[PDB]
Amino acid sequence: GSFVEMVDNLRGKSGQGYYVEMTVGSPPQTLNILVDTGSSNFAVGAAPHPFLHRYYQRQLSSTYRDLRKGVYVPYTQGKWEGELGTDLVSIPHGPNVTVRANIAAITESDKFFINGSNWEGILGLAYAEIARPDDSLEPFFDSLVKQTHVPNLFSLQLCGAGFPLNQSEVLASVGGSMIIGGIDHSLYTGSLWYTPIRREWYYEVIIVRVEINGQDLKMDCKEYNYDKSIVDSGTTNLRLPKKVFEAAVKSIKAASSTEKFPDGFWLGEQLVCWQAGTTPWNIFPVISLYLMGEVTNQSFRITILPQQYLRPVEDSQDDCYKFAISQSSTGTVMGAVIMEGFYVVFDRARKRIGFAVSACHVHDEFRTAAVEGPFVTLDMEDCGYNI
Ligand SMILES: CNc1nc(N2C[C@H]3C(=O)N(C)C(=N)N[C@@]3(c3ccc(C#N)s3)C2)nc(C)c1F
Repeated sequence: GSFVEMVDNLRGKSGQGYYVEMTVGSPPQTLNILVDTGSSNFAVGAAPHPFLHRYYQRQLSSTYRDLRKGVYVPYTQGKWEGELGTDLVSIPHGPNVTVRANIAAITESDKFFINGSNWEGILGLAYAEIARPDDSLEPFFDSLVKQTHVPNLFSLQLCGAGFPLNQSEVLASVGGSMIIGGIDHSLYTGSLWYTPIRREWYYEVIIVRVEINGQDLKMDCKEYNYDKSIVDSGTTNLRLPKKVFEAAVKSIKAASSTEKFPDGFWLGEQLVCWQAGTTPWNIFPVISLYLMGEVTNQSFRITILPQQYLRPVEDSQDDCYKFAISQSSTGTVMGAVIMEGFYVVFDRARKRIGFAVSACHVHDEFRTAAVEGPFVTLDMEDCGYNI
């Protein structure tokens, strides 16, 4: 329905992450926390770091409980290490509940904290299977549902501004909404379409067709989900498996061939700039991903514009962007590129993910993002990868 207390509770941007205010401990210690649907731990800075102006002080919380266990989390781009404990946690612009949750108190880290991101921890919203050290460490959302009457669902509206936000503007701007326990109808237009959650670890889905300006990429659909396809608010880009990225970039270059861009642009390294207001959106194609539907032999599609996959960056008065589609060796990742176009419903109770056109997506007067269906699609289970 309507969850006015939670609408507009996020801040941030796709390159640095979207975060929500949380409190930990007694008396409450306020921290800004990255919303990550690609991990399952609640972890906060708990020791001084050059990029943190605040951190969780366990000795100041009367409700802190030490679990006497360490946790080491190396990942591809960085790492964090900490000490496990539990404490009382609340979300000020959230459900009006306080829960006892696991917290990893980060004591050491490498390339985890981002200079100027304004966040001090991470809220992993995925399932216990991928929690560290193991699946016995109950994730935050599981605790919240177990201890309260909050429904087992959350929804995210990540709002890209469509232009660069400076240090002061990004602190003052609304970055979106995280609706805990419900769906807010003001955040989307048109209908919500649902895709099954294939398996409960990451938010895994199955892509059954890909089009660039309506032209079928025509790959075996297993390639689109090799080795998985996930929905991840903690990734900036739309990331595609190597072979799919090579085919997609060839098609996007062919569609936009009236302008030549350097190799560095297509590699997501180099910015491209145009005179203020003259970005040639129309030369870039729309991209459609068809997802397995809830009904047998039915699919639906989500369509994004270049206003989603060209990420605004500061250079001058030019309008500059980086290409936000990149290669992956770990499957498709529908990152903040995809998510900024849509309101996304993580319906854990019904094992499904819903998509609807976001009320805050960036577009122009000629094209809009879309969520449409149904389409007849056969042998969709064959699109999922095994082993
Ligand atoms: C691999 N298993 C685990 N992986 C992770 N992460 C993988 C990181 C990543 O690479 N992406 C993309 C992501 N979605 N989440 C992470 C972020 C770190 C900083 C971010 C920012 N800004 S996002 C955390 N955490 C735990 C606790 C695991 F167990």
